[PDB]
Amino acid sequence: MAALAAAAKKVWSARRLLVLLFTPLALLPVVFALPPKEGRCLFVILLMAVYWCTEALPLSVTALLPIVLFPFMGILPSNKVCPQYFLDTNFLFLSGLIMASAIEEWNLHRRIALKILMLVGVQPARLILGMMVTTSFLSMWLSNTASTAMMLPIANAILKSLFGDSRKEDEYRRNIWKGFLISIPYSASIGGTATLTGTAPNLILLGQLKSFFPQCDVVNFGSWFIFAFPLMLLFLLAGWLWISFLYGGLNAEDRARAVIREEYQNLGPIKFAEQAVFILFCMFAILLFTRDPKFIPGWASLFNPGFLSDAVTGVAIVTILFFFPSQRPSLKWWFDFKAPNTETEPLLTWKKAQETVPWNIILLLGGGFAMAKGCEESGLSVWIGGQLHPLENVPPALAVLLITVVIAFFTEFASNTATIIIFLPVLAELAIRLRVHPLYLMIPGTVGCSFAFMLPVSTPPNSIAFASGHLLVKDMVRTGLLMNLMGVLLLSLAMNTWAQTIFQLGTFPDWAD
Amino acid sequence: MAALAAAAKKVWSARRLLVLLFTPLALLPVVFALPPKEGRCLFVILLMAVYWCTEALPLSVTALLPIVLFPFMGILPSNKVCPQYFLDTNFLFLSGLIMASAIEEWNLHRRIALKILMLVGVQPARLILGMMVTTSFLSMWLSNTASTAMMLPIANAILKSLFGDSRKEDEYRRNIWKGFLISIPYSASIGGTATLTGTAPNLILLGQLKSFFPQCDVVNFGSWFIFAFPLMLLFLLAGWLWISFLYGGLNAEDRARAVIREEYQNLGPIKFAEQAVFILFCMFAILLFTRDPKFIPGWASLFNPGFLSDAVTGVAIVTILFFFPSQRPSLKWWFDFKAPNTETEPLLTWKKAQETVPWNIILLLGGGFAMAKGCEESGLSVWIGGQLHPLENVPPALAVLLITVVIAFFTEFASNTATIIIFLPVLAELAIRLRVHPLYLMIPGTVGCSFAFMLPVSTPPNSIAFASGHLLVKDMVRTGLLMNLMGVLLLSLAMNTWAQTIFQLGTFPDWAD
Ligand SMILES: CC(C)CCC[C@@H](C)[C@H]1CC[C@H]2[C@@H]3CC=C4C[C@@H](O)CC[C@]4(C)[C@H]3CC[C@]12C
Ligand SMILES: CC(C)CCC[C@@H](C)[C@H]1CC[C@H]2[C@@H]3CC=C4C[C@@H](O)CC[C@]4(C)[C@H]3CC[C@]12C
Ligand SMILES: CC(C)CCC[C@@H](C)[C@H]1CC[C@H]2[C@@H]3CC=C4C[C@@H](O)CC[C@]4(C)[C@H]3CC[C@]12C
Ligand SMILES: CC(C)CCC[C@@H](C)[C@H]1CC[C@H]2[C@@H]3CC=C4C[C@@H](O)CC[C@]4(C)[C@H]3CC[C@]12C
Ligand SMILES: CC(C)CCC[C@@H](C)[C@H]1CC[C@H]2[C@@H]3CC=C4C[C@@H](O)CC[C@]4(C)[C@H]3CC[C@]12C
Ligand SMILES: CC(C)CCC[C@@H](C)[C@H]1CC[C@H]2[C@@H]3CC=C4C[C@@H](O)CC[C@]4(C)[C@H]3CC[C@]12C
Ligand SMILES: CC(C)CCC[C@@H](C)[C@H]1CC[C@H]2[C@@H]3CC=C4C[C@@H](O)CC[C@]4(C)[C@H]3CC[C@]12C
Ligand SMILES: CC(C)CCC[C@@H](C)[C@H]1CC[C@H]2[C@@H]3CC=C4C[C@@H](O)CC[C@]4(C)[C@H]3CC[C@]12C
Ligand SMILES: COc1ncc(C)cc1CC[C@@](O)(CC(=O)O)C(=O)O
Ligand SMILES: COc1ncc(C)cc1CC[C@@](O)(CC(=O)O)C(=O)O
Ligand SMILES: CCCCCCCCCCCCCC
Ligand SMILES: CCCCCCCCCCCCCC
Ligand SMILES: CCCCCCCCCCCCCC
Ligand SMILES: CCCCCCCCCCCCCC
Ligand SMILES: CCCCCCCCCCCCCC
Ligand SMILES: CCCCCCCCCCCCCC
Ligand code: NA
Ligand code: NA
Ligand code: NA
Ligand code: NA
Repeated sequence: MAALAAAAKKVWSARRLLVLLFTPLALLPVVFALPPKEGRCLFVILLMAVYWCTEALPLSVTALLPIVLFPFMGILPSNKVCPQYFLDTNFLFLSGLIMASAIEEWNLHRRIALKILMLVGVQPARLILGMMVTTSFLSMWLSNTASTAMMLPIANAILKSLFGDSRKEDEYRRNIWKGFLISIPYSASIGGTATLTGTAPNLILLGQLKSFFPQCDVVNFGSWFIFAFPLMLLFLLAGWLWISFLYGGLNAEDRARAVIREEYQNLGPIKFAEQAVFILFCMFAILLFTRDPKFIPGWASLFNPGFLSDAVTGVAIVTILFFFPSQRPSLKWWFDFKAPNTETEPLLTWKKAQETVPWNIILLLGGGFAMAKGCEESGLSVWIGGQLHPLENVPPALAVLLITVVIAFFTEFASNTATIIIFLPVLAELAIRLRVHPLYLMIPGTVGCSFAFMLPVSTPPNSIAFASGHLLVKDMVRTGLLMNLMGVLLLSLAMNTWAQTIFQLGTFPDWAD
Repeated sequence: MAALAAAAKKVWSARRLLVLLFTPLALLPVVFALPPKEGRCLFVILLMAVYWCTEALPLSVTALLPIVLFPFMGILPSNKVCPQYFLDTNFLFLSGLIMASAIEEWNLHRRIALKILMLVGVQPARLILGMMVTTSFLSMWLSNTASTAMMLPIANAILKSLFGDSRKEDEYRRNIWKGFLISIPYSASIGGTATLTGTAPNLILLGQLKSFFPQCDVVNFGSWFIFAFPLMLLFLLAGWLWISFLYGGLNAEDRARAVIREEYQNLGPIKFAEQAVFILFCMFAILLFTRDPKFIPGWASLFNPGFLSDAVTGVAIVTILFFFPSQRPSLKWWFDFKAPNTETEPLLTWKKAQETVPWNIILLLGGGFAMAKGCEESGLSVWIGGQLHPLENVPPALAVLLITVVIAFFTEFASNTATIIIFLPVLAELAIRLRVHPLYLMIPGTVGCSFAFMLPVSTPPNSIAFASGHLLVKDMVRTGLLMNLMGVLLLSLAMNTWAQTIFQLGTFPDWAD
């Protein structure tokens, strides 16, 4: 009886090599079943999907697979596959990462977090709401992983201060702990969807759009923000109500206020570098939003059409971080010849940025873009559209609901970026077959692939929360059920009510025909 | 009298900000002097050159300037500038960097170095030759900086063992120390030119060729190796003779042998991971060399023409490093159910590669490629060719000699990569004006921009050597004079004797007309 368990453990130990060696053999019939070019492209895409989902290779390493496979299989030459890895969307990602690094270097995110935590309050519903609001707003510009990892110790300190009888009080304290520790990663995931740079799948959408529909240009930072921010707020409010009902029961207050205030003063007085970084961040956000919001003439209209983009603005703004002084300039230093002439330290050195930028995510986005280009060039998109014949009669709203449900449940087991990379071409082809706007299907998939709430493996913030030890898998699963359902319903509402006006989804575009 | 010195020191303290703020003002007349598009492109190129030479910004940050300037000035839209930063040449660079990281992680470079040091000998001429040979051969695949930083402590240990009377012996020991410490960075710089991935300027040449002459494809890993390896050997021999004459006088031996042998056994027994990395490196080099050597039909002829490249081969080979086990596989482990089921550690994790890959150099190469594309698209190349009217009567060999001398002396003050990036378009236009093969001028510039021997600021290996404290600036300068002259002469010999056969430089190519 134990022999089966021993064999299962032995197989599980070598699962990565086994998957890596047996996936090409399993996917080999795809090459023969389909026409040669389309079959080879589908083989490459399925191999990448399996490797991404099983972690047989590092995600960035798997993202490098098109570079080898497309030229070897004749799908796409190297001089075409390689430049796809640094499309301008990926520079927008890099600029967002650099500014997140600059914000985290000067500890500005913690200052903002503690200030918001003071203003929200200490009462348990109000404190849960403040935690969620802070994490969601910080996740617009920082990674969900970083936001969760920074907010969790503050929650631990506040909870220790609050609880520093018998069955009833023990149950109440356990539930409060679980609610606090589950509200942070959920809010981080929700807030990552509000901005294009908030999470990688949002930029996967833009990069794959540049290949499937090159003439589509209505999605940018401003339009995505005006679409997703109200949806993010509604989803955050629904999640807060659900968590408070589930866990929060919808001198301790003095101790919590004291500990929050003590940490905030342990930050120290506001520095010139912090103010400069904050002003640069405000300029970053404002210029990204006001470049071309699609319903106010932006400042991009003053330049050559079709030349400027979000990447140019982001790179230009983050370039200032590498030469702006971190100390207060003073003209008195020029006159005072007796002052020391030490060289000024910039706001961000390139060494710190390089050691803090996640180049693996950049390579993953590039692999997604190159895979989309290979799918478009090989004619595999046409084959997928032909194979989606039976689904052409589904109503567009029902189709949105079904694809959102499928993607939101698929992302519970795999990476959000990998999920959206795999699912986006199918969504585009289905939208083409349904005679509806491609964005009407592509945006819900991009938003719903971030609906990872059930398992620690779903998203890294869930893993960080689970590492605390106060959360069980069953608690996270039972919260994530309703979280996914509410997210899907709110996404359908958003796509059918105000995304239509923002992205002009009412009419089938000419470039989609 | 001291007021002038104080003012000079004050200006020097803020030199970076001063240069950054006053360079656009100084270069402003260029925009008005030239036609608008060409003038703006020249302004951008000159600004980047000044920023690179003065270190007003980090080199990678300066390399991001085209992203902002070309779309804002109408030279090139963002969707065209950005993909230039990940041309396939840059993937070949990345694969070379990953394999250098894998080699250094498993300490294989030190093992090879100590083995070569045993075989060469201990006598001072032989020991200098062994040091130079080891550093030059390791610099084909590792960075010159890494090769110098790894070889310098071994030289220090050997020299301490050797010298562990009065004026004569003290002078002899000082000269021997200086010769040893100056032979390492010179050999690293010389050996970096033998392979395309050995140094960044070699790949700058390929990337800028892809923009100036898209139909040129005769330069690759194999052809560059068969051209530069004999030239590297001749230059290394000349440098060894020169250093031995200048410094080397062209029980201590027992102590040096003992210390070398002791370090080699301190490496430990040969590991399975080291053998796997070495075999993968041999496959890397062989497959890069044999893909298309231009005088044997390579294995690329078995596939679709115009699809495979050096990048595909490099990425495919370095992908194996991320899943190949670092421990010995054994089928006995499958049968032995009582053995532990710990997960195997691959040869290289992505974390180690990411923290060891110099992404700044990747961004610098990309900035060079994008600047070349902007120069080609804006028509600035045609304007430069028109301005090179007076030099059309210079004999081609004399032109090669002059450009090599100019570049080899310019690189003594600035970065090699920046020097070649700035000088390559001028070389291409001059070759077009002289009715000679573009490579006949472009290759000597690429080789000579690595001829940085006079100053610690010239190349980072020189800085590492100067940090030892046994080398004076005058010694390095007086060695670098003759080093530069011999390098220029040998480069002219190579370009006029056997580069003609390798690259078919005898006839003016059709794609250059
Ligand atoms: C790798 C895992 C997770 C997914 C499953 C992969 C393998 C088993 C799947 C993927 C696509 C499949 C093929 C899809 C279509 C056909 C055509 C028809 O003749 C039926 C069998 C055949 C040939 C299938 C055989 C099994 C197949 C090759
Ligand atoms: C630079 C930011 C951070 C602070 C300064 C104020 C902001 C709001 C200013 C600075 C430049 C301004 C833009 C300048 C030019 C135009 C073009 C015009 O046809 C419509 C308004 C528009 C698009 C302006 C909108 C407001 C704007 C973006
Ligand atoms: C715009 C032109 C005309 C003038 C530019 C002046 C710049 C270069 C000057 C003005 C004020 C200066 C700063 C004043 C004080 C200090 C502190 C000291 O540790 C040196 C660096 C630092 C931080 C100086 C850096 C250079 C500085 C920013
Ligand atoms: C989250 C809560 C508040 C609401 C979620 C319910 C979703 C499924 C509801 C809310 C609004 C609804 C839409 C409102 C109006 C229309 C237009 C009609 O011609 C077709 C159905 C369609 C497109 C509805 C589809 C279903 C829909 C999106
Ligand atoms: C930045 C430093 C290191 C390099 C020198 C930059 C400035 C001073 C140089 C670069 C190119 C130069 C211009 C090149 C050509 C002309 C045309 C003619 O009317 C003579 C002056 C004028 C207009 C020059 C003025 C000075 C100039 C603008
Ligand atoms: C793989 C390497 C490291 C070790 C194995 C031996 C090497 C030398 C072998 C493996 C594959 C071989 C190539 C396979 C096919 C061809 C095409 C033929 O028209 C000319 C020879 C050529 C180009 C071979 C050259 C030698 C070669 C490169
Ligand atoms: C090719 C197919 C048929 C079989 C593949 C078998 C592979 C997955 C097996 C064969 C031998 C195995 C290795 C044997 C011994 C050890 C040591 C132990 O700490 C587990 C990992 C490790 C390093 C194993 C990893 C998995 C392994 C490499
Ligand atoms: C380094 C030492 C050994 C030699 C260096 C001297 C250089 C300058 C010499 C050596 C070989 C020479 C070349 C040999 C042959 C020719 C062909 C002739 O039609 C024009 C001159 C030309 C192209 C010579 C130019 C100068 C040259 C390159
Ligand atoms: C450890 O960090 C990551 N590792 C791998 C990947 C693919 C992505 C991340 C960052 C997480 C996320 O992208 C959200 C998500 O994709 O799940 C974010 O915005 O923080
Ligand atoms: C500290 O390392 C570097 N920093 C900056 C730059 C631009 C390049 C390097 C690497 C050095 C070199 O590229 C030789 C050279 O370009 O001088 C090599 O091959 O080691
Ligand atoms: C000509 C045959 C085409 C179908 C088989 C292709 C197999 C490619 C395997 C690539 C594996 C990459 C990860 C190890
Ligand atoms: C019909 C032309 C292409 C034939 C070969 C297709 C499969 C190539 C597989 C290469 C795998 C390389 C792994 C490193
Ligand atoms: C009283 C307000 C003091 C503000 C000090 C910090 C100012 C930072 C300015 C940064 C500007 C960046 C764009 C040029
Ligand atoms: C329309 C005017 C064109 C000429 C002037 C352009 C100035 C651009 C300055 C860019 C500076 C970038 C580094 C701070
Ligand atoms: C003729 C059309 C372009 C006019 C403006 C050219 C100069 C633009 C300079 C932008 C500098 C941005 C620095 C961040
Ligand atoms: C006696 C020789 C033992 C050799 C052990 C190491 C073998 C490494 C093989 C690596 C192969 C990589 C390509 C599949
Ligand atoms: Na985020
Ligand atoms: Na997920
Ligand atoms: Na090197
Ligand atoms: Na140099």
